[PDB]
Amino acid sequence: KIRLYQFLLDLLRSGDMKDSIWWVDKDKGTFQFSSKHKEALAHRWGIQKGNRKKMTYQKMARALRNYGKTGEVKKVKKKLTYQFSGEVLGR
DNA sequence: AATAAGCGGAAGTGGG
DNA sequence: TCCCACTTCCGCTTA
Ligand code: NA
Repeated sequence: KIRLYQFLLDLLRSGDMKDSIWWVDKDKGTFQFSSKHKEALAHRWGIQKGNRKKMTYQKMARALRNYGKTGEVKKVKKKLTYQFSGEVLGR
């Protein structure tokens, strides 16, 4: 199954949920979630995964934080903002 | 208080 | 066996 970071990168490339997520500086890989519309995107992630429970932004962000150590996605010190690694962007 | 984002330890689930 | 890649639950912190 698709990994969370790839799900997000694919959404940003397709523009299918542009009211829930958007690039801040695509060259740097920085992106931001919508305060009011992020839950719809979280719901889609859980359904794509076939998880038992409804997915929430809190649980999705809990998973995102685990990428901090390996580097695929890091939290930026701006509201709802994160950054993909160069390696993720290149693939 | 109400609302919201952010955090992570711990235990559970999936598919190797 | 035992790690993958999260998921779920819970309690806490800061603004
Ligand atoms: Na929030």
